[PDB]
Amino acid sequence: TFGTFQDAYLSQLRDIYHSPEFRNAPRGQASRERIGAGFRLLDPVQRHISVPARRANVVFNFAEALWYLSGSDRLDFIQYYAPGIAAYSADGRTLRGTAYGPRIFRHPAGGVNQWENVVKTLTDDPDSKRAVIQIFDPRELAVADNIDVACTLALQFLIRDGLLCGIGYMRANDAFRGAVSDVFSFTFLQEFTARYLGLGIGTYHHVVGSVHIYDSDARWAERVLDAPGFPAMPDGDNWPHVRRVLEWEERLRTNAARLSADALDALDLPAYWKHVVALFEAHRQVRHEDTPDRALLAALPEVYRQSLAVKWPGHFG
Amino acid sequence: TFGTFQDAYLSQLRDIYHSPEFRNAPRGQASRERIGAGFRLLDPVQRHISVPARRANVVFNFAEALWYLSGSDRLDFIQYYAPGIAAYSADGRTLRGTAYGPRIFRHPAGGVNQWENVVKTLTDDPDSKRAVIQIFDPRELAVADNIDVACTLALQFLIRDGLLCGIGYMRANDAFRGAVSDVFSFTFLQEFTARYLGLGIGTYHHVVGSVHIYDSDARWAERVLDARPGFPAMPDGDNWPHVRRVLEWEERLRTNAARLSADALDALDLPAYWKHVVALFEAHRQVRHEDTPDRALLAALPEVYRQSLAVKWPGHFG
Ligand SMILES: Nc1ccn([C@H]2C[C@H](O)[C@@H](COP(=O)(O)O)O2)c(=O)n1
Ligand SMILES: Nc1ccn([C@H]2C[C@H](O)[C@@H](COP(=O)(O)O)O2)c(=O)n1
Repeated sequence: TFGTFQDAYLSQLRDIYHSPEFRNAPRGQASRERIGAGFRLLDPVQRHISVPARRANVVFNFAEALWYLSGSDRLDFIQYYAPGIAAYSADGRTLRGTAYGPRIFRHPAGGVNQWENVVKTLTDDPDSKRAVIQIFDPRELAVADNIDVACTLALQFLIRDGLLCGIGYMRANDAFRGAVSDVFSFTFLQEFTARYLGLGIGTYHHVVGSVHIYDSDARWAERVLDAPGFPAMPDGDNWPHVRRVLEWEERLRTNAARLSADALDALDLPAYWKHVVALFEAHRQVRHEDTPDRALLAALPEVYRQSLAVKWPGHFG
Repeated sequence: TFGTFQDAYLSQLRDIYHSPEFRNAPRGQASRERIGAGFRLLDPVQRHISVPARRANVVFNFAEALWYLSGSDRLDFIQYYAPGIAAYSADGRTLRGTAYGPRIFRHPAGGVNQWENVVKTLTDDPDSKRAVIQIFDPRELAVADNIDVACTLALQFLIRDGLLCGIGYMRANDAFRGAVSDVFSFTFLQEFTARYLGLGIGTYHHVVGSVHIYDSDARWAERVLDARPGFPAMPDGDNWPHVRRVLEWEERLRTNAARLSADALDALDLPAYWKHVVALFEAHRQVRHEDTPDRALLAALPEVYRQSLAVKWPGHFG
């Protein structure tokens, strides 16, 4: 049990690095590995890694979480924030097991919007043990040479003593890279759903079949091992805000618009979501080679400024 | 970490009974509960509960595991061994979330035989992290007033250092009743799959979202807490031919379309391990169809099974 994700993350990284249960090479990928490993977080809103050597990218973090909320499988959205993700796209335009959005809101087993059913299940029966969003699908194993099979099995939500608890079940998790964004996204969905339900935040449990560090990540992982609060999302239904943020996300990503510090403050959005749009504008400055905006940076929560300053030190450091 | 399931079971039962995190009533069923709980078994073949006060039913245990291997959703098969299971059948003929058989071998998502795909996945890539049997289905929460929603999410198998390890992921588990037969069946499937693959047995990991004791079981649960012969190993190799023959006898004995004396059972053309399983079904047929109990049958069984039968049906085998 850990207070914040960062303590859990580093503890697990050290466990696998120094006392791996196995060294093997699934699909030819040499790894250190522990089996059946997990942790409990007391404060899931504190979901970020702030160790500078890790260079956690808070823009990618929100982009991935919002890509899920959009229900999209499209590669162009997410590859803008992480170009290497295209290696898991077989068709050059969509992702499969990596795209949790359609698994959540239109799962290929029946076209089901599972988030809606979870919300209704917990409204009719607050004590329910059934409020599960399934991610994995039985047909992913049916064809050989699938380059992108979902590694998350399911996400569960439970209301306990007025608080929404979350549990993520995964068959496998890259403990150095994937875990950072997976825990971010799952606790983001937990918090988003809690706000929608009008509840506080309970614990988050992460449970993983194979948790591993790729040998190709060892040097960076060693660097990380040798080495301010995350803001709370506003109460209530955040779907209207998410829709407006996604409109700005696409306009900024394609460089079809840009937002000054004053334009960002004038957005018709809660402050929390204004900061997310500001992160997309900062990212647009990087990607499309526009002037880094000192005023934008100064108005962000300190957690976000630090992430930006360490990730792109030439722009925001 | 525990050596055998019985140690894990009693430890967990004590945890939930004396130190529950929550007390609540999902779907109106008052319960003691802990969230996010599990254990590891170093020797999953030792999968049985022998505490006499528990009255663990080894006939049901094998029946449920073999019901799964048969791929069946039929209620008549399984309610014969556990009459109360009929409470979860909406149509009086089939089970839904309780019937893991069809989930394993012809899952509602595409009719996929996932056991074959897992075996093929692990044959092409022994180190695979993808060898998962999905149980739960997204449409189950869309059924209004669904009385039988799968509580197992998935089962995973991994070949690690020549041993087949298994992991059961559940969203919820009844720690008094369901855990006994779920861990039995899952470790049974693990061993069965390990024999087929020519591997030894590794650890079994059980991970559960809501682990709970229903208030209506509290009295029985403390009797168990207030209170060995070893479980036999399944034979090496592909056990599907034996399973097919055992399922033929299971159906004839359950419908009283056949019966076998102790000497007839000993002479069956089956490995000893499976002959004992057929003998358990013949003994159960003697109970449920009111035939003469065969004490000679009882004497030839492994002691673990003898104890189970003697405690469960003392008038017949006690
Ligand atoms: N959201 C994601 C997507 C992928 N992975 C990592 C863990 C998997 O082990 C690996 C995919 O390889 P495989 O399918 O062989 O497990 O990617 C992860 O940790 N989180
Ligand atoms: N193979 C099974 C089937 C059912 N259950 C128990 C756990 C569930 O919590 C409960 C079903 O109720 P619910 O759907 O509300 O969780 O039955 C179990 O432990 N193992």
